[PDB]
Amino acid sequence: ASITEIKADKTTAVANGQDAITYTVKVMKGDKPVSNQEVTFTTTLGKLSNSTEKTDTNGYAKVTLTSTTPGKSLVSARVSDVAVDVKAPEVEFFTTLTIDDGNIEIVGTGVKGKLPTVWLQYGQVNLKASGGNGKYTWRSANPAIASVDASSGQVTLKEKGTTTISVISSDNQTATYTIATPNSLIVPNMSKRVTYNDAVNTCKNFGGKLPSSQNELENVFKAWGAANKYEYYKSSQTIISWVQQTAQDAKSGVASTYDLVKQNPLNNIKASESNAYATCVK
Repeated sequence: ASITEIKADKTTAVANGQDAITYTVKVMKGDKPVSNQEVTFTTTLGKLSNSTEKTDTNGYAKVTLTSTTPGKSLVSARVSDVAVDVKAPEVEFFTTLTIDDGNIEIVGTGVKGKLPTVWLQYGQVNLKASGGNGKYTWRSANPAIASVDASSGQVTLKEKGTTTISVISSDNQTATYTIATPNSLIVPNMSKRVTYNDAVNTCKNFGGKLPSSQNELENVFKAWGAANKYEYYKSSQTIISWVQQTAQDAKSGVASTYDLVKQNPLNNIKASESNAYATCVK
């Protein structure tokens, strides 16, 4: 005789044409349920499992809704032989939450691509998510390896290892990106310039080695750009760093350097003086 209940098990769903919202109506005649009553449903958006359904011996009728496009959806039901629709609670479908992992942005240069496999320690990249209701919250499974700003999606690489960065949207979805273990980690020691020999020892104590050449650090700049574009090194106007001596450099007491801020590869720098910073490669 009349629909006295019209519920939806959830008010949000993914527009993948599979995530379904189930609507349940109850037909009653006073304190008595109406069994085998035909109910017809209609929607303003999406696909209904069936346009018509018959109630149970308990007066209940059920149907599901899915959608391939995002947007608000309004389902209505009516007692078959009567032309008076009853509106159900409004629901919303949202695009699949995704992390644009092929366009990870290098914060210092704006270059977009895959995550570099050579990491300037504390280098930063921006991860972009899309889909869901647009309200994102980020997290890292292991902040020791890499941390992420919960609101911006900006990641800071810290130590060699593999972890995952996840983003969740408030419509209740989750997307994740896995950070692969890097081949090398670059660690500039900015507290003081040191002699070449002191740089050698510092790298050894850090369990690493001096850059093998200007080429090794040039590739670092190639991937990250000027180091002082990153929060951690913003106070440095120069990160001139020692590179391993060639046989000839050793013989003459000099070494070459490469500057992670200014590039500027130099040679014939007196090694016994504190002419550069110790940058370790781990």
